Amino acid sequence: SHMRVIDREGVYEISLSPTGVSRVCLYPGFVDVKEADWILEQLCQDVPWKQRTGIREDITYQQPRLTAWYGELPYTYSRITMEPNPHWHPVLRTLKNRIEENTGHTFNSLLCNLYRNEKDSVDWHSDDEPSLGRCPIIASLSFGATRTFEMRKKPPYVERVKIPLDHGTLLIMEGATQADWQHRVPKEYHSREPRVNLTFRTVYP
Amino acid sequence: SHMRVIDREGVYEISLSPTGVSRVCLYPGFVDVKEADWILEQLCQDVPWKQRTGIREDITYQQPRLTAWYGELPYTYSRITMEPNPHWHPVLRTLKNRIEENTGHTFNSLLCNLYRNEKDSVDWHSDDEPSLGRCPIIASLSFGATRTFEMRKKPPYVERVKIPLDHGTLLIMEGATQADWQHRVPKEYHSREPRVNLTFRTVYP
Ligand SMILES: O=C(O)CCC(=O)C(=O)O
Ligand SMILES: O=C(O)CCC(=O)C(=O)O
Ligand SMILES: [Fe+3]
Ligand SMILES: [Fe+3]
Ligand SMILES: [Fe+3]
Ligand SMILES: [Fe+3]
Ligand SMILES: [Fe+3]
Ligand SMILES: [Fe+3]
Repeated sequence: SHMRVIDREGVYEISLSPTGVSRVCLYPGFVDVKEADWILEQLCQDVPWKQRTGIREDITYQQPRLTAWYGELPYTYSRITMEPNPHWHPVLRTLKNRIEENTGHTFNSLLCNLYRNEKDSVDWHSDDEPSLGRCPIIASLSFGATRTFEMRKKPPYVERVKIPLDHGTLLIMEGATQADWQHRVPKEYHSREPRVNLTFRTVYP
Repeated sequence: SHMRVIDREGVYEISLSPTGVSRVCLYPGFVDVKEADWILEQLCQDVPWKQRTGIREDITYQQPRLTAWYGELPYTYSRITMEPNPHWHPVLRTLKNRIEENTGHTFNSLLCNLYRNEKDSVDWHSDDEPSLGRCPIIASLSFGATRTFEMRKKPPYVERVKIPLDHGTLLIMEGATQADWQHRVPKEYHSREPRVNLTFRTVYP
């Protein structure tokens, strides 16, 4: 099979070309369940979730998910639409610090994603906004219902990877992953409770 | 013993506090011996080595080692003294690309170090120049004679680490290593042939 499903702790080199190594690292249980329960409640209630207008392939649409931003915002993104808050919620500051102290990598930008139910999603894309630089390090922490993080390798051989992201799981993407792969979170065809995802990035001048 | 000697391939978390995880990764034989022989000759001959004036604890001195720079230069360093070349030597461009494609991390600055014999050295320091940011990723590739990379943990328990860096070995430092540790290359008391070290960094605005 040209497809792999990964739900185990580990470091995975999913491809070595054409750009270089694409690496994803999975840490299930990074936040234990009872603390993850409490974090989910606080973020659900306190983050200023909005359904925002997006563009993809130069055309404007309402995203099928709620979002909010903290810290730095990727430079080609609209400040007026995305409303990034320079004041981090204390739970989000704690989680930022925990991820940084444990992974050794720093971040200055946070996109909060809320998938309200199975009809919410994000379509195929790469995190290749240019103010992220070449080969960015991106950390993803999930709470709430499990949803699937799908990956597909771009054309010029396992060429598809699926990662269920369950409650308290940390995912890191680094290396050539954004140059050589796309990812999405598909809609589901059975009921899903809400999911909150936190995606931490570094935005540069 | 409060001291560890490391010469084996691996990922090492040498401390977890006070700042976060300090991680060093060692890859002996990153360049195979015959290619490493040829690279050593070309760099020895072609890099414009100079004995440059340094400062440490606000006082000026001639460094007991030869150096040259390529690409970006850490912002508090003098351009006139360090003479960074924006045009990379083709061997150095190849090695930069190889390190990036294999590690997944990018670099924009290179300090070349030549330890002429056992009397050359670099004293205790951290790579904590502020334009490197918090918790920089630094890659080190060595050629020629083996010399020892010593590390000592800063005071507020293995608190000392020694890493022999032999011909073709790649060393990566990341995480809290520069905040929480210092490192040096000591003089030796037996003959040493020359050693070339390449230290790749990312300098930010
Ligand atoms: O919800 C997720 O896990 C993925 C979100 C994502 O790819 C993004 O925000 O860029
Ligand atoms: O020669 C070495 O391996 C170490 C050099 C070093 O620490 C530096 O250039 O900052
Ligand atoms: Fe597991
Ligand atoms: Fe790749
Ligand atoms: Fe994404
Ligand atoms: Fe080994
Ligand atoms: Fe540490
Ligand atoms: Fe150093």
